[PDB]
Amino acid sequence: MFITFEGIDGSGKSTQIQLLAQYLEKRGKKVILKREPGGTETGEKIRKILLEEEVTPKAELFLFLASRNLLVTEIKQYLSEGYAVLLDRYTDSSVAYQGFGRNLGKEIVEELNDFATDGLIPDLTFYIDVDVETALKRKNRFEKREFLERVREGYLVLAREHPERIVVLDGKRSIEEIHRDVVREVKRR
Amino acid sequence: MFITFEGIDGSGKSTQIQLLAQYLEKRGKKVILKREPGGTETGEKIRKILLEEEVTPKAELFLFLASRNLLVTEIKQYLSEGYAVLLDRYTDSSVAYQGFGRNLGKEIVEELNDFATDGLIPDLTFYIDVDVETALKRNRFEKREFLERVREGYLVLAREHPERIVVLDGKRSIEEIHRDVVRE
Ligand SMILES: Nc1ncnc2c1ncn2[C@@H]1O[C@H](COP(=O)(O)OP(=O)(O)O)[C@@H](O)[C@H]1O
Ligand SMILES: Nc1ncnc2c1ncn2[C@@H]1O[C@H](COP(=O)(O)OP(=O)(O)O)[C@@H](O)[C@H]1O
Ligand SMILES: Cc1cn([C@H]2C[C@H](O)[C@@H](COP(=O)(O)OP(=O)(O)O)O2)c(=O)[nH]c1=O
Ligand SMILES: Cc1cn([C@H]2C[C@H](O)[C@@H](COP(=O)(O)OP(=O)(O)O)O2)c(=O)[nH]c1=O
Ligand SMILES: [Mg+2]
Repeated sequence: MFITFEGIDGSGKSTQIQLLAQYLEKRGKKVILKREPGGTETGEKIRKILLEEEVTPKAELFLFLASRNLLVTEIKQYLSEGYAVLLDRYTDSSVAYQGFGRNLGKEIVEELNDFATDGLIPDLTFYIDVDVETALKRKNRFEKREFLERVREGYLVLAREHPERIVVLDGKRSIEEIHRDVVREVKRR
Repeated sequence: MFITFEGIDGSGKSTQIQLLAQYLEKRGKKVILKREPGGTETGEKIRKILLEEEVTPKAELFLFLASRNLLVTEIKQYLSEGYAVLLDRYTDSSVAYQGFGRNLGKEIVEELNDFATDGLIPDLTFYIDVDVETALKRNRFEKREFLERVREGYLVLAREHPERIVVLDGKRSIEEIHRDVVRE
């Protein structure tokens, strides 16, 4: 069970992934919750540079890929041990933020993601959609309005490219409403 | 002008490149010296991580590329201001060390390098060869069998493109080598 949460800043990812972790734990599931960038000792060192320092779009992309490669190395084992792995952001983020947001190109980033993850693809990905103004009012260097609009639109394209994996949630709903939707979709495995 | 030096840890890179600067400073030429990994503020942070931490081959590779794309942007400026760029280690480093040394594939690393460096190829690159024990005599990237692989990687790369890579015998004298480079 490999599930990821995606969406722009302020969409509600961190909140929802935790509510989901509790629900699966209470039901007697071995849950592993991780975030990106970060999730490993060195990945967290990488995360601090990405947030604290300004970098070119390609270097920025390579840093997210390094952190991702390190995180994958660890979670794969968990997955191969009956553990449920929940991730706060994954490959779609690089596609949406660096592919669309920074305009490096959807295809290029996806190919790099493939090399970086050795093909580990989520079974289920919750994309929480919300308009930018709402997200920013409720919610770093990534939160610029225009940038985030391109990101949001990029995520919507991705939802269209992988409808089997990506489940689009309506971020305008209440926190508890969305959680209902989340649990409802999980119930199907 | 864009110059770069390659070769394993202890082949005589820092020594040569300098001696090729104090020569150009001597003849007016405005040169700037940069090294990889590092060369920029964030790059030195990435450098620290690569030397102090244990990372998987790919993370290792992506960290070098991140550092390279940052420096490259800064190098495009100097070769825009008419400067002279002497660089200790570059794309070949990733190919030999990550491609062959880590066995991630020559073409793979080569393509990432293109993407990360926006197709910036050095005019002249000096590959300084030496056996492993000698170099060691003179970090985590220094395990004989690995270096062996890296050396092989450098030589197989020297074959491919003999257009810019000029080999030298680091087992020689510092002045002997120097002279050989001063020519080009
Ligand atoms: N559906 C929601 N309705 C109202 N506020 C929300 C909703 N989801 C999240 N928030 C609030 O927005 C802020 C950031 O949420 P977070 O879960 O941290 O979003 P992300 O992790 O997507 O930035 C918090 O105050 C969170 O409680
Ligand atoms: N041609 C040479 N012959 C003998 N020793 C050399 C030669 N070139 C460099 N050295 C010495 O090898 C050691 C490492 O050289 P360095 O220039 O630091 O190599 P790298 O920069 O490849 O580590 C130093 O003692 C340097 O003076
Ligand atoms: C995983 C990933 C994150 N990011 C950015 C998006 C976030 O603004 C930043 C920090 O992630 P997070 O801490 O998840 O930010 P937020 O809680 O506001 O959503 O990382 C990318 O640009 N590319 C990526 O691949
Ligand atoms: C630029 C680069 C360096 N390296 C390694 C070479 C060294 O082991 C380490 C530090 O490089 P460097 O400081 O040049 O050390 P040396 O003088 O011994 O050559 O980084 C790679 O593995 N890949 C790369 O792309
Ligand atoms: Mg969050």
